[PDB]
Amino acid sequence: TNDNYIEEVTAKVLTSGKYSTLYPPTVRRVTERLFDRYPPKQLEKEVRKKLHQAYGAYIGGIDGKRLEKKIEKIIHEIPNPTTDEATRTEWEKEICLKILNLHTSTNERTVAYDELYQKIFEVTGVPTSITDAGCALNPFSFPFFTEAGMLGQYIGFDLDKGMIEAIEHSLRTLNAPEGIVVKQGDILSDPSGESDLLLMFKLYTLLDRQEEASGLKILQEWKYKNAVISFPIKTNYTVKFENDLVGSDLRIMQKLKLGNEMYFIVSRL
Repeated sequence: TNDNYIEEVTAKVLTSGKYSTLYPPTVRRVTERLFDRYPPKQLEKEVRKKLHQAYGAYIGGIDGKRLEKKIEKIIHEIPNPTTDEATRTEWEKEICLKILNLHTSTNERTVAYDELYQKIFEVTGVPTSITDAGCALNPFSFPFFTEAGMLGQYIGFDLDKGMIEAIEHSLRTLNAPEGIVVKQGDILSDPSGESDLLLMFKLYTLLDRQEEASGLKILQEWKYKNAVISFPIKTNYTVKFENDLVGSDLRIMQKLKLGNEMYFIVSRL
């Protein structure tokens, strides 16, 4: 009956309409972390308390059907008549660039996609695959990392299943390559996995906010040839990260500044 409270509390948080479409393992993790330091009773109050704070941010505002409506309108407005490879490739970028302009996460990076992956791959080399943690609308970035040379598999994941379903239905409308895969996941709660190139765009601070010292732990647990970690330029939090690396056994291979974001390319060698 020790692990029951954890499962009962999490099931009660999930069955309710508020924190419904939220990756269940994420709910279990918070619940399992708070159970070690707060009384079994009234845990449901404090788990919800931390969901309103750290997890309420990307869950609030994102409406699954609403997102798909805006994306599906953008695709039908601009027509897709027969043309040349080069021109259709520029059309594919035009639409994907508008889709990226929808949510805040990828709005500011649209100026950089034109050459973001080209610049990242100069350092890391062309990866055989990309894992994109907390992907948001970044899967619609395939036109750019594809011309940059990455024709392998892309596995993007985020917390909201409503968003991810909208992305999957949208990607099929664009006749996207079968290698552009989206699923739901949480790099914080899911088991540590392997990758070639791991992308953590605007996630390190959010991760430390959701759970202390988690971001650095994840970078040491996950196996990857290289990993890209993005931070905004609100002028603070970026210095805290490069300070965290001093103690770890990780290495900064390159530090790139594109648009209004600083990208750190980290490696185990």
